[PDB]
Amino acid sequence: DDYLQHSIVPTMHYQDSLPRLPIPKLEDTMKRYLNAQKPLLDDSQFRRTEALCKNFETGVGKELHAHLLAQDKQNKHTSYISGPWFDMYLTARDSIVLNFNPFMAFNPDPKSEYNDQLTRATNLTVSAVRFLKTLQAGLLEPEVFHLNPSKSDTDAFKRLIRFVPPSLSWYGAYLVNAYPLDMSQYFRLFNSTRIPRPNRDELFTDTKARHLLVLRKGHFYVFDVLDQDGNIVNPLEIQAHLKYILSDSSPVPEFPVAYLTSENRDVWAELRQKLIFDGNEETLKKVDSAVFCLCLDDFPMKDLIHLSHTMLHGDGTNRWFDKSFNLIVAEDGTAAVHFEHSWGDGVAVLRFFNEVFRDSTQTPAITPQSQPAATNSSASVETLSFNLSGALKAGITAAKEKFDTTVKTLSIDSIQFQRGGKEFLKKKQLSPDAVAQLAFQMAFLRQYGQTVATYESCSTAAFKHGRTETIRPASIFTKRCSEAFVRDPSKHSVGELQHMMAECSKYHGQLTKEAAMGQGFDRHLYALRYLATARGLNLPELYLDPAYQQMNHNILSTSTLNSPAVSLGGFAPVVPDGFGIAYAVHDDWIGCNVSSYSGRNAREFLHCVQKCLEDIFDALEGK
Ligand SMILES: CCCCCCCCCCCCCCNC(=O)N[C@H](CC(=O)[O-])C[N+](C)(C)C
Repeated sequence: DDYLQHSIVPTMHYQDSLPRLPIPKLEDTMKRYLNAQKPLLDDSQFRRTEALCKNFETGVGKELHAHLLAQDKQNKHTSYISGPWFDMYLTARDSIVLNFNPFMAFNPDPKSEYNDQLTRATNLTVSAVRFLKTLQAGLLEPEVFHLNPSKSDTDAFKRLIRFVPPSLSWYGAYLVNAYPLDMSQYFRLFNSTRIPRPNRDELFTDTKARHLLVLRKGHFYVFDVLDQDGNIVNPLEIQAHLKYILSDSSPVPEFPVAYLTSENRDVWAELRQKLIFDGNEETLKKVDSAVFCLCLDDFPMKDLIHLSHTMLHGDGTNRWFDKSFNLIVAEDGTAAVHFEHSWGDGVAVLRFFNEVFRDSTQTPAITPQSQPAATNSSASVETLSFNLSGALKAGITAAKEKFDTTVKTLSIDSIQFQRGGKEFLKKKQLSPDAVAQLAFQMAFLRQYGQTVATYESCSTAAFKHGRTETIRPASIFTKRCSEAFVRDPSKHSVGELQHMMAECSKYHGQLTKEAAMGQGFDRHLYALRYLATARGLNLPELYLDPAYQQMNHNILSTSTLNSPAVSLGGFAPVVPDGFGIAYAVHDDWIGCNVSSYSGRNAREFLHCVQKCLEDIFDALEGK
């Protein structure tokens, strides 16, 4: 068949009974806000801020809340944050490249021969299309967070929950300590893209389109991956259609149209609507509706940094960044997924990324031998064609240039801490995640001598339309403990260090649990900002306060994911003077992939994270 999973529970079965993302009560949010400020502000700054939190709490804030609560009661079908969060993304007129689009890189196939470009591109293309198919058939297994997997992730429970109506189904998984997740982002995984428009950019989806977009050397191609019936095209045809694209020797155009998608969003809004007026709507549509986009780079990876630059921005000529995502397969068969962020938060992407890796490696659709089907590529494979006015050649060349400027400012490097990872730390009764967040803080203070506003991403996906809440790793405990380890490593005794690390580990876990539960502060205060501005009042004075802006100016921005399908991943820093830390804590090692601009140094900040981790373990080993 053409499904890569065969679930008896329909994929969307729990969507109707997901609980609502709770709104915290306001007193808490302010406490939580001020707790987060405590390690960063000095004395008088803290005083100032607190005065404001009092004003806001019983003044304007109290009234915004009254209203955010009543509006939420009137909109039970959704979460109170979704709309204002989609807008966070869509209204940002900055480039999406670096500022929003991240990557994650696949591991190779274990079987050497299968890492050939033609083979691999074909199989990945085919699994992806298999996945779409199975999603559509409702035969993908619902996303669930299991506390007791050997209890609830069993045919036995599935065989049973399946008869429970969607309007009550979430309670059956609840009573077994299992947590179904929101899965609405998934309808935008395929045949979908971001359209630049003035003010709010807009998300486009077309469900009928049966075709793959492929970018080689700047040239646009399309061909069919799904036939008249809705069945996957013959692997060996697809293989042939790709082989024949891999042949074409026309070099890189004087105007690769793929630069317009890295521009400022108003510049590109307008240029896009000029391409329209100059007669390209129809060809834009062909680009806009493609299930996804397959980028076939024609160079090999020299190393990890190279791979990272390549997967994160590339050269500019060879990625439609507006697309829901991009499947990149290079010459040594290194592959990845680079994705636009407005439509989704990448639990979905990890799910897709995971199914696709499994299926393509354990169930290749073709083999490094397979003889390509006899067929007429030139008639099946369309080569796209644009009408490029003077003004549009002008804007393509301006996009090339603004692109290449920025890309020279970025510098990424990595570490592979091999003295142990998750095992050892869980033995010492410590949250492995916090130990890592601890290495960061400590590494920074060891190198720049400050304590800066830190962002950790956490999922609120167990609620309806749930997205992310923010963990605030930089706490009073993390400050004290970091001072201890760095200024006066000798004024404190061994067990005395061990105690502080437990303080951190502890407080951290209280945040991680509250975050996931809707119970942090950032989304709340933001949802309150949005509603002022939206009813047309002035900004309230809490958000004007310098300290508020400083809190939301994340010098360290961090994110992690565990999968045996991922080799590494990455994202730009989120501010001009900041860090992009992608990290993963494995059984026996800790990996980081760190990005920075000109005002900061990565390689060096990684030498500190190494040492910070060495001292961490030694302290834990009673040295
Ligand atoms: C060699 C060492 C191995 C490194 C492995 C790193 C593991 C992969 C982690 C990279 C994940 C990148 C995509 C996930 N995106 C994501 O979390 N976006 C965040 C979304 C949000 O917080 O709302 C934004 N941000 C990155 C700024 C925190």
